[PDB]
Amino acid sequence: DCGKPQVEPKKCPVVGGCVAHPHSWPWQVSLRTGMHFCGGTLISPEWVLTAAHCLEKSPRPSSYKVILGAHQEVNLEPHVQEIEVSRLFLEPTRKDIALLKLSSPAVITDKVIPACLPSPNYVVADRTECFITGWGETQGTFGAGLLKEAQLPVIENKVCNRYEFLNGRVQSTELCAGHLAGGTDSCQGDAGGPLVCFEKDKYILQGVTSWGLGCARPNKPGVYVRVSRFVTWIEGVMRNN
Ligand SMILES: NCc1ccc(CNC(=O)[C@@H]2Cc3ccc(cc3)NC(=O)CCN3CCN(CCC(=O)Nc4ccc(cc4)C[C@@H](NS(=O)(=O)c4ccccc4)C(=O)N2)CC3)cc1
Repeated sequence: DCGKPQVEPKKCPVVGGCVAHPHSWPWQVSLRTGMHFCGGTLISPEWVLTAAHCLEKSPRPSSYKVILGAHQEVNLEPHVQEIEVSRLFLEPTRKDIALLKLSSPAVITDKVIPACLPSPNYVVADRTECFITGWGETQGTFGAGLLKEAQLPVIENKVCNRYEFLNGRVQSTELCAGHLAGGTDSCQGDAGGPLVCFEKDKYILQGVTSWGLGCARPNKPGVYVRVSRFVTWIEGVMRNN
């Protein structure tokens, strides 16, 4: 199954946001060199989707290991799965997304479950509230060392591209999300991680955390790779590899 967590997530009462209910984001992975540096999303037992820039340092699959089922970043709880990577696939048109093929398939449990993929070309609607998760910088917000989440509204690209916001920087193959007043956002260390949206009864991976003009700054929503524009490619890679 995909996108349905066995442990249900909770909304809040990553900069700002809140600590996630443990194991409520079971597709969240930690990409490591043993130091956490990026996030990723399990999309199938043997496939993880992340950001290409997370792999800029090394083109060798051996440089990387994936931690699945975690909540704590450092003291990795017992049942965590640590799997090596056998192959790296950078998106072929230099977009900031990549696939990692795991050496062995992750075992699906109550704490390790893949997120679902969207249909091709779907466009998350303006104002849709989605969630981002990760173990990255908190910029003086609490939660360091534990998996955090933030619920953010999508900002349609036409708006996001205005001078007041990102000023033409955003591609159709990207989406924007964030609270314009600032204070809550994904940040460095969350890159490559998921932006998921609840659709009917489960969570669909709609974005991959990519970049931003800072973190949690006013009028500067985060930019995510729009997964729906890469589903066909992803499917092809999975099928042929
Ligand atoms: N939710 C906020 C959030 C969440 C997670 C993260 C973590 N991710 C990064 O850290 C991110 C790494 C990176 C990603 C994509 C890249 C290059 C580099 N892609 C191309 O290389 C591909 C080639 N081009 C690049 C340029 N494109 C045009 C549009 C454009 O200009 N895009 C920008 C602008 C600025 C940057 C990157 C990209 C550099 C910093 N921004 S920052 O302000 O300095 C900063 C300071 C402190 C904290 C955060 C950010 C930035 O985000 N790097 C066209 C294609 C960051 C932020």
